[PDB]
Amino acid sequence: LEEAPWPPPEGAFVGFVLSRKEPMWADLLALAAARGGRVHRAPEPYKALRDLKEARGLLAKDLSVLALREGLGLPPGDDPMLLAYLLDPSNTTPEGVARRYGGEWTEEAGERAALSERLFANLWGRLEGEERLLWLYREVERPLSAVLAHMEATGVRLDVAYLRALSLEVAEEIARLEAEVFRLAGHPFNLNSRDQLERVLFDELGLPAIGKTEKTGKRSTSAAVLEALREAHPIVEKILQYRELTKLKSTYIDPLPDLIHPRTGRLHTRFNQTATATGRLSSSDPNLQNIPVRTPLGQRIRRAFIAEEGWLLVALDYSQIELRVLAHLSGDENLIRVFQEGRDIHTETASWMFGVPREAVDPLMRRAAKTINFGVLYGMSAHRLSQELAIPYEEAQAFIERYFQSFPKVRAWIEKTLEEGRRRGYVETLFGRRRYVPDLEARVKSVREAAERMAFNMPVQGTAADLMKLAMVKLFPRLEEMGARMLLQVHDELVLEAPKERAEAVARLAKEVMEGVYPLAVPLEVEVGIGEDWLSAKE
DNA sequence: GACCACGGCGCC
DNA sequence: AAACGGCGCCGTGGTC
Ligand SMILES: Nc1nc2c(ncn2[C@H]2C[C@H](O)[C@@H](COP(=O)(O)OP(=O)(O)OP(=O)(O)O)O2)c(=O)[nH]1
Ligand SMILES: [Mg+2]
Ligand SMILES: [Mg+2]
Repeated sequence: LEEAPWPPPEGAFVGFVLSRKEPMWADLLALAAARGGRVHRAPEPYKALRDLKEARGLLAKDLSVLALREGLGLPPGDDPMLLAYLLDPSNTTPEGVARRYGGEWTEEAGERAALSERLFANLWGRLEGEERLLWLYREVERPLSAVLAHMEATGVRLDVAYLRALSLEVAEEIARLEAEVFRLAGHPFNLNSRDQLERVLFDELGLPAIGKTEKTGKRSTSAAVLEALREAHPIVEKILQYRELTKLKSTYIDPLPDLIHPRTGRLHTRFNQTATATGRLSSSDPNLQNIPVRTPLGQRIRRAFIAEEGWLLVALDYSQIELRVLAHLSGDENLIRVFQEGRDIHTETASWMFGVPREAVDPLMRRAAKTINFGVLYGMSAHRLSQELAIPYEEAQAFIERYFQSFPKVRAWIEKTLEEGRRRGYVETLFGRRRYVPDLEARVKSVREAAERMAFNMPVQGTAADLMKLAMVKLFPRLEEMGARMLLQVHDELVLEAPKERAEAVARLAKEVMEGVYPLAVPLEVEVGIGEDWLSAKE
C-alpha cells in the first residue's frame, strides 16, 4: 500500500495496538488507517484519535472504549470479527479469523488496518445472500457494539471500604475452619490443594471415593462428592465451609477493590461479543456476570455494588426465559398455555421438591428447582436426577415422562432440530444465528450424545440471547434521552443506573421495551426492582 | 515473569 | 460423579 500522511479520509479502516487487552487500562501504542490503496500511520496515536469519526475495523469496540475513556465520542462501526462470528461462532479471535479469511494478525497498527480492510471485503463477500445473518449484523451485532462500548466505559460503583472490612472478618473465619480441619486430619497440609486433600480424605481417613476426575482420573473432592459424605465425617462439613469462604474471598472480596479505575472511581468490565458458541455475551477482566447472589456471604458481597450518590440501580430480569422461548420454538400448545395462565414452573417444581406450599418457596429453593427443570429439559439422566432429587430411580424416570408428556411437541422439536443439524451441519436460533455442530453423526455414543445436547440447547439459549441483545439496542437510545445509564448485562438481566428523580419512569420504560422486544406466541414477563444496591434492586 | 492444564465453582 | 447447556477465574502443579 501507498504510505500516505495522517489524516485518513472518511470511512477508512482502523488498526491499533494496545499495551494490554483491557481497553480501560491500556496505553494506545500505535494507530493507523487503510483505505483506497493507502495506509496512513498516526505520528502520535492519542492526538490522532480526534481525527476519526468512527472506529471501523478489527476489535472496533475496544478502540471505542479507549476513546470514550479519553472523552471522545468515537462509535464503533463495521468489525470483520462480527461478520466472522455470525458466519461461524467458533470465529472468536482475530488470530484465527485472519488465518481463515485472508491474512495474518500481527502487532503493527498499519498491518492491522490493512488486514481489517481486506478481511472486511472478503467476509462481506461470504455473507452475500445470507440475508438473515445480514439482518443480525445490521440490526443486532453492529449497533450492540456501540452500546457495549458505553457500558464498558461507564463502569459500576463499588463499596471498596466495605469489602476491605469484610476481607478481615472472612480471614478470621477461614483460620477457624482450617484449624479445625487440621485437627481432624491429625496434621496440617495445604487445604487449597485438592491433591493433598484427596490423600487425606480417601487414604489417611477411610472415606469412600464416590467419583473420578475427567482428564486425569483422580478421586474427586468436588462439592457433589463431598455432599454425599456430609456426616460421614465432621471434617467434610468444615471443608465445604472452607471452600465457600476461600472461593468468595479469593475471587471477589480481595481482587475487586484493587480494580477501581483512577479516572472514573469505578469498576470496569469487558463485554465480549464474539466469545460464545450460542450468541451469548461474556464478561471478563473482571467477570461481572458471576458476582455471588446465592449464599448469605454471597449476598453480602453483592451489596458492595451500589448506585452513584443521587442515583438508583434498576435491575430487570426476564421471567423463566428459556422455557418461554421453548414454547415459541416448539409451538407446544400446553406449554404456551402455561405462560398464558401466568404460571411459574420454577416455583411449581420447588413447591413439589421440598413439599411446601408456593408461599414458602425461598430463593435457595427456587435455584434448586431451576437445576431440575433445565437439567431435565437439556437431557439430564434419570440416574443423576434421582440423586439430585434424593428419591428412587423411577419417580426420577417418571418425573422425566410426566415432564415430557405434559409437553409432547418439545420432543418433536428436539428431533427436528437434530435432523436439520445432521443434514446442514449446523443448528440455528429463531433469527438464524448458527452454530455448527459437527459430531452429530459420530460413531461413539457418549460423543454423539454430548453433541446432541449441545445442538438442541443452542437454538433456545441463543434465541434468548438474541432477544436480550435486540432489547439492549432498542433500550439504549431511550435511556440516554432520560439521562439514565446501562451498566451491566447478565444474560437475561440488565442493570441500569438512573437519577433518583427519573428512576421509576426508567424502570417502567425499560420493562416495556424488554417485554415487547419481539413478540412471541407467549408473553415475556420482566421482574423489575429499584435500589441503592444490586441485591436490594432484585428484592 | 509468562504460559498452560486441571479440578473446582461462582453466575446465567 | 452422574447422558443438563453456556461461560471466566481461582489456586495448584508443572513448564519455560
Ligand atoms: N441449561 C441451563 N440453563 C440455565 C441454568 N440456569 C439458568 N439457565 C439459563 C436458562 C434461564 O432461562 C436463563 C436465565 O436464568 P435465570 O436465573 O434468570 O432463570 P429464569 O429466567 O429461568 O428464571 P427467573 O424467572 O428469572 O428466576 O439462563 C441451568 O442450570 N442450566
Ligand atoms: Mg430470568
Ligand atoms: Mg437472570
